[PDB]
Amino acid sequence: MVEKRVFEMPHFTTFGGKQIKNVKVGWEAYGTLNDAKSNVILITHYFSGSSHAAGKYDENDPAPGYWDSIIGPGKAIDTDRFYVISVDTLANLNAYDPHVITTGPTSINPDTGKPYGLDFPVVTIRDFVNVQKALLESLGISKLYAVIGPSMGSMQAIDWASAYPGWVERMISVIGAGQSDAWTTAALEHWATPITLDKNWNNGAYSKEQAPLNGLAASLMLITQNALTPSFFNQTGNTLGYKNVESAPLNDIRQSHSIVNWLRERAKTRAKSMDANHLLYLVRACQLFVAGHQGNLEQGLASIKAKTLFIPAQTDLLLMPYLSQSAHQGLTSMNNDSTLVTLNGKLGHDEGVTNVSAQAQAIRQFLEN
Amino acid sequence: MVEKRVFEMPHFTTFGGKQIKNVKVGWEAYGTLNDAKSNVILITHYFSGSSHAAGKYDENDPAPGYWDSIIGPGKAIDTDRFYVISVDTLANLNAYDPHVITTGPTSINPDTGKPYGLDFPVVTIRDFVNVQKALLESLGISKLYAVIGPSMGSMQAIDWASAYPGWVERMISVIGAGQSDAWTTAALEHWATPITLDKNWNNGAYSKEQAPLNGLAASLMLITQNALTPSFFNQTGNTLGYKNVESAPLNDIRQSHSIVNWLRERAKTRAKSMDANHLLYLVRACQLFVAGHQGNLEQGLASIKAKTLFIPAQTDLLLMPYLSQSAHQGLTSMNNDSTLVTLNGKLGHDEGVTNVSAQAQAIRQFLEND
Repeated sequence: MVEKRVFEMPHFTTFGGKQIKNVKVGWEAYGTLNDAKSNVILITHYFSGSSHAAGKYDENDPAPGYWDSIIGPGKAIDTDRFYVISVDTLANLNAYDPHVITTGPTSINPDTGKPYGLDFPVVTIRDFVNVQKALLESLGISKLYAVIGPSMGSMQAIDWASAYPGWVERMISVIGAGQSDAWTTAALEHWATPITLDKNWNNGAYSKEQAPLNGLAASLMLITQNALTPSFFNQTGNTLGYKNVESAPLNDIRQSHSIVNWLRERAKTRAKSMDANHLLYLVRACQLFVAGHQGNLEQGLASIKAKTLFIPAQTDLLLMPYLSQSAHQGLTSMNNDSTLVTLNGKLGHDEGVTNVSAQAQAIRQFLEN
Repeated sequence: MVEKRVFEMPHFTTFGGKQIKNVKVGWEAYGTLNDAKSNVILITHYFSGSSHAAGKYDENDPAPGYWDSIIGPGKAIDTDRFYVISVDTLANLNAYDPHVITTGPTSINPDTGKPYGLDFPVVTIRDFVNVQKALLESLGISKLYAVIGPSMGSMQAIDWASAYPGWVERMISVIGAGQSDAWTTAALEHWATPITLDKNWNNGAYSKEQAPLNGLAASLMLITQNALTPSFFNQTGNTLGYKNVESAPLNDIRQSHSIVNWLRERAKTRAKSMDANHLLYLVRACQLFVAGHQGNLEQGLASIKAKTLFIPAQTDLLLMPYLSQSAHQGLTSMNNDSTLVTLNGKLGHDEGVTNVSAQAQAIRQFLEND
């Protein structure tokens, strides 16, 4: 059973040059730290994720952590050999989940007694990395056997390897990217605009009881679809009995197709404990991302000393495979020890979260020695 | 030049079983109708398009019609031989454009003296087809040498071939589809939601100078990107000097990246003469679309007699090539004379609107086969 832990810092300076007071983030760990503290693997989480990479907090949890299939005794990320640790990001999307601890727009400003809202400082991938670094230092750790993560987690992983080259021995990027290129930065903006259009957003100053729930659900509808595939939607439609000439949307401009109703309800269910401002801040962190946060991707790649493994999903429509190919080729041309293998299932981006065990052997082989 | 024309129907029955009075749509044509009226090619337009497929209304128009590269004397669709005609759809997105004539939510209901708004009946691809059919009948035309269109225009073209099989000798579908599958219907819904979130939308009842402008702009940002590619956005970013760690969005949550400022400005420029409700109605027409408007695609393909040509774009992220492959394979399995060729350019969906001449010869030889 996993114990959720909390890490606190009285003062923190962001990459943008601003102060955050009384940082608190959640974390958890699996396995045993060895005497040299040389067996640490840091898992960095995806956009809508948390530190809960494996295991259960309680027996009656319906599901274990999202990467339970590859984290455990004898698994590809072997907790019999490694101390596997993971940390909630700042501005964590799941701001109202009782198992998540974060700091961000929903945090109470002492000088006002209300949430910071959009008074909270802009956060970056680097800020998540630096909070993780401070936690590791508080545990006496000064090196990582590996850093591993999917999607926004792959961004944290490769930034670790570039920003702190002597800290990171191995870097695994899953359904990932070396930067948010202009395409990706524009693509993520569409996740933000529905929240900004919701009449309850009030420029970020909303109360929890009058939240922009419709805009947040609209954002999650787009996120949910972007991270999947036509095959998934069409098979879902088959189960629903979807067809084009459905009587309700033909007769009423305000009624929707079966597949749209399904997606709206799925998004509303996903969004139950999420916060809209936190979504906006995570969008902005991703838009500012390049490995190493120097002038361009080439500079960031040139700093990486870790050997690297990239695992794009062939059918990913969100962080498309070319982003992984770009980083892998850049590293290969710099004589970095870099490998790329592919997830080939039909869940698109979500292959890297729900079906990462399809490349468990590539991960296991990469972590051997 | 080109003269914009208007077609009026006093009474019109929709596919959904409702009445529209005083239907007016714009149209135009190029070339000469022969004595047998046997040389008619109908062009059906894409989601944000109009009847203006070729030529200029005024010499000082900054650009000709969107398919001018393939419609004209000696071009792939040869107006020395064919009479090439095109019709504005109902609920045309470009509701305030000085040349477009349409009927939709912005129109004045003669019964109330006031705009329909969301009182306008739901429209379908079939309704666009039936307005075109009525215009053609008013001109004494009773058969189409071909019907040709990109994207939403491909939907009109293949519905023509399915619903009125004897009317259609040839059907060209560009960057197209035989149905809006579950994926596509969900994808199009995201074009609608920003409008309905904007408080100014007022459940459809907004006035022209109090429109949901920022919701419409957000919709057009998503439409613009969905129809392009990473290559296009990244090349655009390079021209803008896009950088990852731009100082403005790092320092201020309310500032944006260069590429976002560019997209927002592009969207607002596109939307200047558009209407938000019309966008909602066109989304719904596309979501209701299957060729023939029967219960599935196979039933619609079964009635097609016309020979068919499909021209997907390899890099299309909006109507992906598998939609064209699905319709084409369904037709060849029924022993329809069907051909598929592919646009290979890097502009995605927009290949079919702005670069269709890359497959000009395939179109020409499909049409010129005596």
